[PDB]
Amino acid sequence: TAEVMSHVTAHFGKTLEECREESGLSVDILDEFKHFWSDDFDVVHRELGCAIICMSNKFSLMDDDVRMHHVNMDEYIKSFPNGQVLAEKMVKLIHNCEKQFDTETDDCTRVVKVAACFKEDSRKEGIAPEVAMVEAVIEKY
Ligand SMILES: [Mg+2]
Ligand SMILES: [Mg+2]
Ligand SMILES: [Mg+2]
Repeated sequence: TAEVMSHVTAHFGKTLEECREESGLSVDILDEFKHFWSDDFDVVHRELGCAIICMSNKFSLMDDDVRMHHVNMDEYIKSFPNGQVLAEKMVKLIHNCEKQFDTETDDCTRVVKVAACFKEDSRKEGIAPEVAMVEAVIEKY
């Protein structure tokens, strides 16, 4: 659901600043991770793919194939209030997106394409949070 997605995003997004330098992710491309969810933000830069790899590896959310670690993701989403309602759905969505971009050779590009797909499908499924909702939870934890 949208509130669980907001907590996941608020928390995961804390690692964006430490990942900017090594990814090339200028604040002019993405200032706050919460904006990932705005209708007015296109999820397309290779640099954001590179940032997402960086951020994910902080929390061991990707495996050695630079794909989602399913068990670690499920455990992560379960760590938030009401997380069990999103965990299986979110892993499914991410994995179903991964399979669409398995032929992309560039890991950074592959992950940003997976990310745009996940945002799309999340909007479609009605679990995509508003930027306001992510912001409302930024203080936690
Ligand atoms: Mg770099
Ligand atoms: Mg470029
Ligand atoms: Mg690792």
